[PDB]
Amino acid sequence: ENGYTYEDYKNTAEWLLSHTKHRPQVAIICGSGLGGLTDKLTQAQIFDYSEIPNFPRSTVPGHAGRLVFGFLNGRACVMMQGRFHMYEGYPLWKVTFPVRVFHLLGVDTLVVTNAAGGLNPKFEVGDIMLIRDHINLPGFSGQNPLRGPNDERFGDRFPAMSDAYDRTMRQRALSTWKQMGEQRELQEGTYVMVAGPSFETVAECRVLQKLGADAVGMSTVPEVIVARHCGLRVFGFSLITNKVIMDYESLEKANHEEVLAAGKQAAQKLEQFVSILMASIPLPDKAS
Amino acid sequence: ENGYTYEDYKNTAEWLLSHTKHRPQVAIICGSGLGGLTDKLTQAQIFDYSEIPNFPRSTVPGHAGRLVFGFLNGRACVMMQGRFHMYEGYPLWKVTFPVRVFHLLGVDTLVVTNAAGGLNPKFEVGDIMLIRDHINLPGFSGQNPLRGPNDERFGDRFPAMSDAYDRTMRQRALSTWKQMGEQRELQEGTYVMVAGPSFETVAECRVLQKLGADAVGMSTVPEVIVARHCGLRVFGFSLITNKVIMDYESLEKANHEEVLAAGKQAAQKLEQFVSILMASIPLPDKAS
Amino acid sequence: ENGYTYEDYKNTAEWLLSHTKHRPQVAIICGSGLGGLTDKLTQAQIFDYSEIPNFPRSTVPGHAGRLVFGFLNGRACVMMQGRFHMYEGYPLWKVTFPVRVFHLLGVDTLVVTNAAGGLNPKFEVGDIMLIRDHINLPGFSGQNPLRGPNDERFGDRFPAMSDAYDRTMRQRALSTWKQMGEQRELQEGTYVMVAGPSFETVAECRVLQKLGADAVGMSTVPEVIVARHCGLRVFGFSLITNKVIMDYESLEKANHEEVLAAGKQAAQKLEQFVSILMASIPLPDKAS
Ligand SMILES: O=c1[nH]c(S)nc2ccccc12
Ligand SMILES: O=c1[nH]c(S)nc2ccccc12
Ligand SMILES: O=c1[nH]c(S)nc2ccccc12
Repeated sequence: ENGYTYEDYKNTAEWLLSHTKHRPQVAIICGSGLGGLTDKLTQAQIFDYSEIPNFPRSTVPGHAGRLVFGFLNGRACVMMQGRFHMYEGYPLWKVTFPVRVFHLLGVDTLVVTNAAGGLNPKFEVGDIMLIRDHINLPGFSGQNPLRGPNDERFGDRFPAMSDAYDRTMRQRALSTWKQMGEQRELQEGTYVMVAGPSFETVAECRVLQKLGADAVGMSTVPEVIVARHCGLRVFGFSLITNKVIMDYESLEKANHEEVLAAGKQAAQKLEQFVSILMASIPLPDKAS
Repeated sequence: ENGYTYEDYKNTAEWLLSHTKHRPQVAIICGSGLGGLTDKLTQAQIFDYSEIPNFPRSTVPGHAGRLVFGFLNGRACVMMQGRFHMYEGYPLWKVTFPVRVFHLLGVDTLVVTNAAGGLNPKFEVGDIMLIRDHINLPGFSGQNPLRGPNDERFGDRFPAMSDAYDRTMRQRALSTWKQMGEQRELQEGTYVMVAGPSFETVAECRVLQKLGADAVGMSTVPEVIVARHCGLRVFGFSLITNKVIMDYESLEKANHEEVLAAGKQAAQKLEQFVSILMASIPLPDKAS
Repeated sequence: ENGYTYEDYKNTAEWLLSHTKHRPQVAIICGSGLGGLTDKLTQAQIFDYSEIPNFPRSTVPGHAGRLVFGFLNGRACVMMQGRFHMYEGYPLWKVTFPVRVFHLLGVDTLVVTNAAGGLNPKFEVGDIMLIRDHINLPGFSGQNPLRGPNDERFGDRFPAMSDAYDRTMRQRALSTWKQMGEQRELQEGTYVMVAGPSFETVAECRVLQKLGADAVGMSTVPEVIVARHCGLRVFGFSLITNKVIMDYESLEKANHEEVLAAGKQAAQKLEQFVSILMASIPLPDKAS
């Protein structure tokens, strides 16, 4: 919703339609250190958010800040390099905003990736984690990317989220992760979106655990509301870039932008995984 | 508080005093599918929120959006058909706003009803649930209908809420529910206000349970702050319109606007119950 | 962040530098009933927030609302009598605002005190509680005193908070509390910041307990983000002004502004403790 009207969104989609060859079927929104995946694109047309009629511009490089329309491995993708976070200041209905254009672009599946701090002890930096559910810690509070009036043009007043994350694709994903036989396990997990940008304290971590969450992070669960709200099929992963300290002790263990190949090998691990998974995305037309 | 001054509230009360025969003693605010209760009114004078000097207008029918002043079964009621939710966009101090007029109207008791998703497993669609306590999930965050400066004219800076929901009336209520010997049990329960409008995911439901809540819903706990803050006697019920899925499995069970007589029989069940309860509301004057 | 630019902060620091003899090393921000500690100051220069270029002014006495620059027991202090709360209406980046001036003033340690409702049953009104960690219940939601863009001039985009509260000083503190051999124990504890001003209901209290918190209160955990974000050394205490009712029963037990010497003896207890602790604050220069 707010700040944007439906025309804004059309205008934005329209400009993008009438400015690119591409009709993307799949949107991907990359988390930090996963932008690299925009390389896998072919016949990339890049846009600076900038140029796009309503798109939030980022907050300064920025140049981690682009929309690249692509072919990833089958599918007509549009990818977002440099997602918006509420910790940066927009509100949700600027985070969730590409998502609503993506739809209008005719996108029907959204994949989201992100980096999260693993809370689940069975979890190791480098791990990918396939999002099964989420906890919307800002949602509970007001902060849900649908707050204000509802545009029946996009969705229902009270979309369900019990099924945000596709059984089918989590199925397919989990298959695939084995089909290529791997490294460690493809984890699966509730991701807690915590806003807002200090990292947690121990007591806080402890809470997110007892609350039940496996990966804590800070994007997703707004793209996902606006996505499921729209009807997109959603799935995604968190790269565990950190084992979240659960526990009292000294100068210790964190974070994402400071591991060797446990940033950039894991990043590519997820990136290829994602690229492969394109193959499981149901082609659109009904299409068998 | 915000956006409204005390004069606004007087002006609104004043206009309503000087525009209606009625001096209501009791305000009732109905939840979805309980507006029907405004039928039980007699010598109904209806107002569109619309006409009333400051009242938030709703967000579009709207025509589920009225203030009907009534006699319910003893008492001089003013009832609200179409409560405001923060998921729609106002802030609390527009939800909580009728409540502060109601006081100024000389109302001294507020009854609130709503539809909530039952979290407590011992709970069944159709169930009424008498609110014993609440958890103010947006309150913890900022979002409390008293945030900003306090008008000692209405209440204290730091009202207590441990006693939001009258022992007396929960007593009386619970009596009465037996006095007419019933169907199922009159349940009792913490209602968690969760903002913000997608329904929860499973993980989320799980959290509200371990958090201790029985009914999850999305109004009340702002009317109740502003009410107790004002001194009104508050009590209320949730119609369980849903057994909240606690648990992983397929295309399943939800929601309120889609049960047969487990919408409209339960609605009337609560509505009569409410009408009867008028009888337990202490008449005002000290009055024995 | 928001609403303020970096110049504002300099201007404010600059005006205060160029308007006072003092260069404070330590900032102290007092909680209710601990303002008295500004008496221990010597060569007090008082400022009304008022006079200070950007400082939020309070919301009305107000006259519990001053910045007194002092010498407490060694150290060059600047103290804040009448902290801002978000329940009053500013946003965090007006609570957290003195803190950022304090830095710019060259302050490098911040001590925060407050009154909290004890949740931990092993806890008794009068108790001081040394803050070991916090739970940032509004932080999880959006409400973190760093939300919006980050000024690398003050800190990192993603400051850690696992170490908000100094091991060293909690060490020193805990030493000292024994060194003067005492009354009861110096407690230690997670403080939950809950926003937002009604007191909790029982169900709510129950939640903050299972969430793990010992003292619930309503300031600190924003000064602390902006402080650690800045690099200040932070530590502090909560005066337990209340044993938070955990439990269902009648007209019972609360609150802070209504105990005899379990307001004002405890206040002085904490105040001296604080004054003594000045002695443990590492002098600044590297300084051995
Ligand atoms: O290690 C982390 N803790 C938290 S709260 N959020 C994160 C987001 C991305 C990477 C790591 C983290
Ligand atoms: O079934 C429900 N889940 C949630 S979160 N809120 C509700 C509000 C009204 C009716 C049902 C529900
Ligand atoms: O007794 C209290 N409960 C809560 S929620 N907050 C407080 C803050 C200061 C003093 C007491 C309290």
